[PDB]
Amino acid sequence: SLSPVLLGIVWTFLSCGLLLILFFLAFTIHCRKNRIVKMSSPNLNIVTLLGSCLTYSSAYLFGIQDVLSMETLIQTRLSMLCIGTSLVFGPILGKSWRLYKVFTQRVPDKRVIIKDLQLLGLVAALLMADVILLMTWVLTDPIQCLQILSVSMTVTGKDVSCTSTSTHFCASRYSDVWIALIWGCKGLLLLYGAYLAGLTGHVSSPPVNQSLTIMVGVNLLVLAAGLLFVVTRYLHSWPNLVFGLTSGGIFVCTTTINCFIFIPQLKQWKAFEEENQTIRRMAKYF
Amino acid sequence: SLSPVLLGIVWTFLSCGLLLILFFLAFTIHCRKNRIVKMSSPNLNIVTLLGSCLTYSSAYLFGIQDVLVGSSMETLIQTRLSMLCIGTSLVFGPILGKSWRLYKVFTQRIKDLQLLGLVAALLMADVILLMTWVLTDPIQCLQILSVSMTVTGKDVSCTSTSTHFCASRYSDVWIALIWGCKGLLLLYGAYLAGLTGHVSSPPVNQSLTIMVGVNLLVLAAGLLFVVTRYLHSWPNLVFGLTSGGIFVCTTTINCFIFIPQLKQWKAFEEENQTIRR
Amino acid sequence: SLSPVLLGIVWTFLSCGLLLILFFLAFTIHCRKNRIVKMSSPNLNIVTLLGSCLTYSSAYLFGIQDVSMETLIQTRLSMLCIGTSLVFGPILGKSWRLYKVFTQRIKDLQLLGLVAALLMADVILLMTWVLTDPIQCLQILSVSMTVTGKDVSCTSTSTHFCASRYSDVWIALIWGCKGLLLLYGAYLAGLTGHVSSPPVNQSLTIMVGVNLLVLAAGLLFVVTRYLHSWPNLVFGLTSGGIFVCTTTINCFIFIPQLKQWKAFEEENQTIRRMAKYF
Amino acid sequence: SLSPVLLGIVWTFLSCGLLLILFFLAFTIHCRKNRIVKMSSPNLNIVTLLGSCLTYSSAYLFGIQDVLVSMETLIQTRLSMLCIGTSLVFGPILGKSWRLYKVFTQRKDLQLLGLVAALLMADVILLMTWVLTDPIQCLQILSVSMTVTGKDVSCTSTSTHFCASRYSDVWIALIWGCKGLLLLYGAYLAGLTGHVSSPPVNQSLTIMVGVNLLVLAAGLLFVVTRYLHSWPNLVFGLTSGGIFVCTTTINCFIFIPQLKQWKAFEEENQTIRRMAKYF
Ligand SMILES: CCCCCC/C=C/CCCCCCCC(=O)OC[C@H](COP(=O)([O-])OCC[N+](C)(C)C)OC(=O)CCCCCCCCCCCCCCCCC
Ligand SMILES: CCCCCC/C=C/CCCCCCCC(=O)OC[C@H](COP(=O)([O-])OCC[N+](C)(C)C)OC(=O)CCCCCCCCCCCCCCCCC
Ligand SMILES: CCCCCC/C=C/CCCCCCCC(=O)OC[C@H](COP(=O)([O-])OCC[N+](C)(C)C)OC(=O)CCCCCCCCCCCCCCCCC
Ligand SMILES: CCCCCC/C=C/CCCCCCCC(=O)OC[C@H](COP(=O)([O-])OCC[N+](C)(C)C)OC(=O)CCCCCCCCCCCCCCCCC
Repeated sequence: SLSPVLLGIVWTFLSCGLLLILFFLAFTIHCRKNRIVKMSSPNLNIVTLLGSCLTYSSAYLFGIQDVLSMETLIQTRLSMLCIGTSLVFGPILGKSWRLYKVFTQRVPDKRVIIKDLQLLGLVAALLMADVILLMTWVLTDPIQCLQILSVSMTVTGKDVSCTSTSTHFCASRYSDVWIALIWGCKGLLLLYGAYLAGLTGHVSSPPVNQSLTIMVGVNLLVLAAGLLFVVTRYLHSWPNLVFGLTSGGIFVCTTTINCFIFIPQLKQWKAFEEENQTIRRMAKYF
Repeated sequence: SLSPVLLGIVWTFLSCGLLLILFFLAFTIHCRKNRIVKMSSPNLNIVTLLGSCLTYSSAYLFGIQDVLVGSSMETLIQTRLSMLCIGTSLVFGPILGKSWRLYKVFTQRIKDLQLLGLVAALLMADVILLMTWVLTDPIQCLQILSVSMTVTGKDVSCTSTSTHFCASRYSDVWIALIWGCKGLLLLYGAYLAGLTGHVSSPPVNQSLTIMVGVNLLVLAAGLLFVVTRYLHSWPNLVFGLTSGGIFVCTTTINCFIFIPQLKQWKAFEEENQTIRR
Repeated sequence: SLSPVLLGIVWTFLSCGLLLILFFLAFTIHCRKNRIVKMSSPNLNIVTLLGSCLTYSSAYLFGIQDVSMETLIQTRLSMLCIGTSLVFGPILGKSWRLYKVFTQRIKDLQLLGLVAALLMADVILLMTWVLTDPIQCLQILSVSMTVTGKDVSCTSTSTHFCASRYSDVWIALIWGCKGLLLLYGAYLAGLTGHVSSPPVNQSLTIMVGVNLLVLAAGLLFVVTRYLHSWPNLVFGLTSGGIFVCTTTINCFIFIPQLKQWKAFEEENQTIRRMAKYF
Repeated sequence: SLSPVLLGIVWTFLSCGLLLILFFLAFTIHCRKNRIVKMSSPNLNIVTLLGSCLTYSSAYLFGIQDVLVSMETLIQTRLSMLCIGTSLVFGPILGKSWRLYKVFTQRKDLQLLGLVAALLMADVILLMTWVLTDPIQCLQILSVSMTVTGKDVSCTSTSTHFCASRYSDVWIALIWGCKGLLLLYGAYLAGLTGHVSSPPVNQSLTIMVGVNLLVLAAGLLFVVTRYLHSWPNLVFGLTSGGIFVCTTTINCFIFIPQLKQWKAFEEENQTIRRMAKYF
């Protein structure tokens, strides 16, 4: 079905990205008490990294074809993408909202319980929205792999033509409804994320400020989703191209998001440790 | 197939919206030199007014069936969709330009010419996409009658459907292109609205207008995409929903732009009258 | 020459102020690790409370009259200068750190080093004041014949005062350096204006403190210079000005922390009550 | 009395500064409708320049000595001119900063003129109270003082003639105090508008430089006037130099960016005009 060379290349790239995510997770857990890591949100960074792992896993699953049960495979690979995107992007919006609310306090500080509940609601409520949409899609209009043989007798204003096509595709009866819903909810939450990124545009440094990561992420996500919807819909007779493009889009988006989140943490951690070592040796020498 | 009552109600609502648009245009052209109107960029508002009237015109065009005088339904669909696209571009360009100017003035301080040039570039992108859509494949209407046997691996069903629709061969690709470029524009507009957050008063600060407009645009566009895709056997429902969405979005955006200007103008003039006496 | 009643009232007020300062010190030492206290730089608040203690001690020292007197006056004036520098340094450091983290991002050691340089400026000025010319007390008796060009008047005055030969130069120096510091502090308070909550944003406290500081310094300079034949008035006004300024600044620093802490632990207690109920 | 060379040099420098103020006034009035000038506050800049003129005029008066043998009113008017000139220089800048802060924090020249009118009325009532209650008197006193320490005794013979007020330090502390409170609020305003716009519109740097230079100059000149009355040339030169430096620095910081951004605008206009002529 799919060429072994493309499968090997995609598997290698996905495994390398997964190893990078594991290294970031190890850095976050081990250096959790460090000032550079602590001034970030390591507990939210964990959720982002689990979402990244889910996205890479779904990218792996996209390569299985003509093996399985196929309806459940498509349903679970797509649900994994949706939940992974929610888990990747919710924490970043929560961090931006926290940074915005910290630096715009007033006399009516409200209550810390309400602030914590709103922070939890900018993540868990989004995840629950995706969960209920996926449950409604699965229970109401599940993906069905059906084969149609059909003869079509179309006619234009003056020309008559006849076609006879047989195809084997897996999709829902009302697939565009669920597409418009999930695309729509993600787009509204990402518009609010862009608003939050703008509101906190120059409020702190890239390790704490998350405006650039949000903007790059939303733009890349819109581009990748727009491309992949179209190529999956129309270039269904190009299995290698569709698989490679889907894996590449998922890989690029996840890797760019995580690199933008974590590379500055590593840079400032190295700088802080170098400063500490310099002062330690200067004190020891004297 | 369109009920006269729905047509009458929709026409009256769109006419009232157009009269509101013309009132705002007269207000912003007559009272150009006033401080309240002048500080809100009266020249850039003309483009928004023209885009709004173009969108209302497209909403009118959505309500006629068959042919005008022996004409082509293809041309009607193409022209109303392109009118809607150009109108939304012209509505949302000036607001983003005003927000960008406010941001740049706030941060290490832009004439109207540069903003109009950026809006013109946006319009050129939309025009290029519309032109390549029209030339690469038109929206030709086809009569599709066919018989298909469905084999799910457990049951066999035969159906005979005679369907007529006006669409492109690859219509989802053009949908993806137009929606995607508009969505990138809206993402940058939301970023700009956040950047100019609580930077001035609402007459000068066009930040709530952007956030209301982008959300209304996304919601209406998704709803109407789905409804047109699937509920094509409900011409009255499709027409009413499309006209209602266009009217609601355009009127909300224009009111959010112009009600602060009008009330601040009234307050300023009343204060001047009190001072003079 | 000072009434016992005024002495007792002033000492009771200063002792209550010291008790309040010690209560704030206990609160900020015990509740070091709390979020509300930790986000308000508990290490830089110790320096402010120490400076407040020095200022209250100098206010106490202002009330003893007879017994050398030069060492007493120099001691209390230098204590006041050191205490006010220690009070106002940490607030400026906190505002500077808030500005730096807000504007494209500072350890406590760097801020304490800046405060140490600020203190060293005052130490240098006080040392050169004490060594160049001390505050020796002289009994001056003289006969003066005034000729204004239209009338002739004669007066004989026997006056005693403790001052330096060039006292206004040292005044203008100390006042000038403190005023430059206060102007930069007001600039910092403006920069970090409506940037965070009161316990973190030390902006109203800076403005109130500098305004009260200028007012009290001007009033007490004039009163000491001219109303020297009113010992009770001078003592009461000096002690009251010191007490009012110090107490106002420290209350503005610490009362927001106390109420936010009370709200925080009230919320925690409600959470624990809900957990126990289920 | 005073050396002719120092008098000539000080008069030359003050005249050059006054001509610079006149040039700035001509530029402000002539190009009052220009966009760069209009987005500034030319009506308030006129008040600043008039205050600068008063401050430059008082420096000339500080050089008149041993001529009006009349000397009390000369000192009173030269000092009142300084106080009013400082008020008129610094009030408009604070008003511009406050207007900029209020425009960009929302939920007009007449109002700012009223505010600076109140600011000047404060100085007017202080100066009137000083003149009416405790005016300057030029008095000559001869006296002998028997200074005795704890163990040492000495006698001195002093005969001096100085023009000063009886409670001079009271009025000093008052005027210094009110000015210092206004300068503290001005520094607060400069902080509030720290990075709100460009230097032509933003006035934070000019405010901070002005308040620092003003405090430093006033502190120096108080001490040298008090303790170096036997150095007439030194005190005259230092007072004139401080006044000149403060006024010139403040006015340059206000107006040089306007000239820069006006010349750049005119150059752009000329370039586009030439391009239009080409096509
Ligand atoms: C941070 C990293 C994560 C981001 C990765 C972005 C990559 C997305 C690629 C997956 C999307 C293309 C696949 C479409 C569905 C498909 O395979 O067809 C089966 C079918 C549709 O098939 P079909 O319609 O494409 O082909 C049949 C054509 N026919 C003519 C018959 C209709 O899927 C569905 O029925 C819809 C299920 C929706 C579930 C959610 C999809 C996954 C969500 C992941 C993106 C969400 C986040 C981004 C949103 C956008 C930004 C606001
Ligand atoms: C501020 C006011 C502006 C907001 C108004 C929002 C209202 C939109 C309603 C019109 C859109 C639905 C109609 C879709 C096309 C149609 O009718 O079918 C003909 C066809 C599609 O037909 P079809 O697919 O819908 O039905 C046939 C089904 N079949 C199975 C055969 C495929 O149109 C096209 O081919 C695509 C043309 C693209 C041109 C652009 C459309 C106008 C753009 C206006 C919105 C852009 C701005 C907002 C975007 C959202 C934010 C990112
Ligand atoms: C936060 C709490 C701190 C604020 C408390 C404010 C209270 C200040 C009261 C003390 C100042 C008045 C006493 C003056 C000296 C005196 O007593 O006479 C002895 C003498 C002067 O005597 P005399 O000149 O006043 O009387 C003699 C008159 N005769 C005619 C002879 C000249 O002292 C000196 O010689 C100068 C000593 C300078 C040392 C520094 C003084 C203490 C500084 C404390 C304030 C600094 C911070 C604020 C600065 C202002 C804002 C920028
Ligand atoms: C922006 C441009 C303006 C800035 C120019 C700054 C320069 C100031 C120099 C003038 C001040 C020194 C002269 C003092 C008075 C004098 O000459 O002696 C006669 C006398 C004092 O004499 P004497 O005490 O110096 O000498 C006699 C000594 N004896 C022992 C006898 C007392 O003046 C007075 O009586 C007081 C009158 C007060 C009127 C106001 C003075 C002018 C105000 C100008 C500055 C205001 C703005 C800055 C304020 C500070 C910042 C917050």
